[PDB]
Amino acid sequence: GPSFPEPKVVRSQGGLLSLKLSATPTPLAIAGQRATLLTYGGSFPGPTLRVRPRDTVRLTLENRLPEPTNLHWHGLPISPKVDDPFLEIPPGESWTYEFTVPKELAGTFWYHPHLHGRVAPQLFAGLLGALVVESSLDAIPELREAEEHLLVLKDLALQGGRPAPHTPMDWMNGKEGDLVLVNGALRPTLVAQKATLRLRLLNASNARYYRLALQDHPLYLIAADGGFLEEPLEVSELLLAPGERAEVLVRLRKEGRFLLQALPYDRGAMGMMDMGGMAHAMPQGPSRPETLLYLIAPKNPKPLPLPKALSPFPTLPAPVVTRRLVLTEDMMAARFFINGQVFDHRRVDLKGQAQTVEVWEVENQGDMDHPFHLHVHPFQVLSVGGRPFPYRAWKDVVNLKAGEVARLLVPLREKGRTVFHCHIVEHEDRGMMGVLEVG
Amino acid sequence: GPSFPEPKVVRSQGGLLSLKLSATPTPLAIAGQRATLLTYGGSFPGPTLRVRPRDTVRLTLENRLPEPTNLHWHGLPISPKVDDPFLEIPPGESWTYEFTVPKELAGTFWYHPHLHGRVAPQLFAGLLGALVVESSLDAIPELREAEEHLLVLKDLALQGGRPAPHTPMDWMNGKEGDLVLVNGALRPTLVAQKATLRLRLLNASNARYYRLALQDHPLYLIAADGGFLEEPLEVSELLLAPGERAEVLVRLRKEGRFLLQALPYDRGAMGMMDMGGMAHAMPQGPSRPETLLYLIAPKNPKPLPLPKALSPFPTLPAPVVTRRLVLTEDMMAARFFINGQVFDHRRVDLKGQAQTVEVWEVENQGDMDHPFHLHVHPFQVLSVGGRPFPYRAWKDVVNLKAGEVARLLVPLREKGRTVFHCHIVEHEDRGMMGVLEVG
Ligand SMILES: [Cu+2]
Ligand SMILES: [Cu+2]
Ligand SMILES: [Cu+2]
Ligand SMILES: [Cu+2]
Ligand SMILES: [Cu+2]
Ligand SMILES: [Cu+2]
Ligand code: NA
Ligand code: NA
Repeated sequence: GPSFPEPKVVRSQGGLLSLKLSATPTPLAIAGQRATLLTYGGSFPGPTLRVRPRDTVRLTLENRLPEPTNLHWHGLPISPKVDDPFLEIPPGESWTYEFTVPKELAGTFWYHPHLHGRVAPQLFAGLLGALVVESSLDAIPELREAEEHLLVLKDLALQGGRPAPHTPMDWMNGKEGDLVLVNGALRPTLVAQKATLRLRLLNASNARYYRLALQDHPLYLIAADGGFLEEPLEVSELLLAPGERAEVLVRLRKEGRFLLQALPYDRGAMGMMDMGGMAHAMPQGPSRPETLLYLIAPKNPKPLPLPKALSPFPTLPAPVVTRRLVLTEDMMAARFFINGQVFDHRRVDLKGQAQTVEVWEVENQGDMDHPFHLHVHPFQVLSVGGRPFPYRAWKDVVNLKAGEVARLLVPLREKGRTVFHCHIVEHEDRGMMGVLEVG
Repeated sequence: GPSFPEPKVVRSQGGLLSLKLSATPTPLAIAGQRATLLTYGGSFPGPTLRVRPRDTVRLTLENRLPEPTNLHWHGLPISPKVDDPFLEIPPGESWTYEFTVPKELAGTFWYHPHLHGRVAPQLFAGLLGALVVESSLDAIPELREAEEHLLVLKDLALQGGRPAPHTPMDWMNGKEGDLVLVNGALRPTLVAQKATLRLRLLNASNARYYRLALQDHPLYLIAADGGFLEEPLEVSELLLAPGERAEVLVRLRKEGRFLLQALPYDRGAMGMMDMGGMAHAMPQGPSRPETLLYLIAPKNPKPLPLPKALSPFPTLPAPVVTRRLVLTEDMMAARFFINGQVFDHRRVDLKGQAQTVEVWEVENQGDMDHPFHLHVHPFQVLSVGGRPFPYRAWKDVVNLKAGEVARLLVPLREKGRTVFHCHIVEHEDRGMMGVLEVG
């Protein structure tokens, strides 16, 4: 096929995307080896759903797993009665998700399981796929003429032809795998045909971070998790935490082969050592560098000019409340807390008013990085670690290094009960999740 | 008492040192705490025996321990029928060691248990003491006028008022303790009354190395394990491996306080870590620096001149055989080998001829330092690691770093069966010992 593997795309037809997926154990060829993964739609990653604003999505999920499951429409500002984090689909049963794509929306989103206590093994085993909301902005020449690709970054570890099981240390750190894949392929080659590439990036890993850098090139950030920036932002590298998305333009500068790498990054994962007294926890330190793909530039590349503007960011009403949410850890117990409590699905932690704006101050008092995710209500990151954010865009995951405070501007949209949690999904499964009720 | 603690001295009287020692569990005050140690003569260290050449030593060892024991007269070139490594003294029984001190002998020696499989816990618990052979060379003015002190370097760890037990890792590495003591005292102060000090140094530790350095001063080496050098040798530091002895002159250069330190040294001890895959062995790295004692110099110190000569080293006959003895390790089993075999007291490994000279090439093919010790027959170290030795003196322990070959000139003296072994005594207990028969 193409030298660059990408998930099959399913497009809405006449304003309707109607599709039956099955979550199923699936024999696959993966990275040169045969393995049985848990997949949506028979593939790893699952199919990319491509829709436009105001489309109707009608997705029937058939559960062919031996355990219950559900879907989280990660990043979509839809009703928590559709994107229902408490729903359980029993083995053999089906459930239809039906919603309308919001009118003021664009970007790369994704879908994956969200059944508390079972997310990490199900996501690690292969249950994920992308959703793209196309925009009228995609027609401006500087983007229309770019070569577009989706990059699903997800790692894996195999044992006996199946996803490796979680160890106790995996529940503490979040599980990372040795197979560092792009769209399920090991170090694919992207042979560019145009000098400007538009790359949609998705970190669908349980816990691995991707400190992205393209050899000899900057990246031009044009979209964050849930929407466009106001104008492109030049960066030398781009850290993508679990659950985050971005879209970048790449302007190929000369002929040649350029590595896209995940550079060394220390997220605070911990090991154990015994040096006499002991045993006690010790930092794992930075990740080893990984090559994600090989990028081959065309002959005599002449990249397009960058767009001068993208989409203006909405002016938000003045906020009506400030919240403080402190993250802490008990690493040796693999227990994780928000304001000193673990998740309880019966307990409402925050009560807010629809169509008001809130300021959320999320403080990481742990030693690990924690990527904080809020369902249903995209937010504007004002600052992290006391540094102002260099752009305005909708996000739904924000990474906090040890000790850092993020200040978020959170407009409350749809009414109902939803959740916020760490998107190191092992930590969510082990308690680092709370309940927000909007009325 | 004196600001500088030293073991009580027992001197020969009229050419006879006749003494009854008991090896006994003993309540002591040690480093500010009460503890029960295993001691000779009720003290830790045991009493220093001080003799002259041709003295008769008659030492009755009474075993009041709950397990068998014996004595090794470490470094003395006497008969292996007296210095008997295979003898067992049962609990409650006594044995008299009787020997004549050789005529051509001088230096610092020591005594400790040597019952195979039980040495490490008995030595660690406190069973050791020094023996000094006085020399007519001690009357030359440059030594007679020096202030003489014995420094027994031995570390300890206490648990519940008793020596800490050996762990599996202790059997692999050799046990080191957190209490780093001199003559059983924690960081004593030596208030010098003379500007020249003569320090007898003994490493009586199971496994700890002492990379000795005196702040702002060199050391003048005048004797190795088993005798004087030919002339003093200036050194900036002096590594003392387990079982080694040295004598140094210190020439105090000005008033003040000077630390005698055990500087960081990496002997190849190993720990265990678990960082995801794992678990696997990892180097412990260098030891942490320790202060051994505080040295206070007198006012306006005017040190004596160094002696120009000490004792000429004997011219040895040409050697008649070359031996090769390869040291290897199985760290995870805590098994240690010489030429691929573990100790067997029934098996003779080398057979040599009395009054001939042999060349022994001892090769460390392990990753840890191993201090190689030969009973009964002191040797001349020719080279280690391919570097010629910078002095001629009798030694009976030679340290080998990983990969190093030591070339030794070994005159065979007394007839009989004796042993050679690593003086990390845990390694001896775990097999790194062989049998030499001299006829
Ligand atoms: Cu998600
Ligand atoms: Cu969630
Ligand atoms: Cu977390
Ligand atoms: Cu010894
Ligand atoms: Cu021995
Ligand atoms: Cu050894
Ligand atoms: Na299927
Ligand atoms: Na006693």
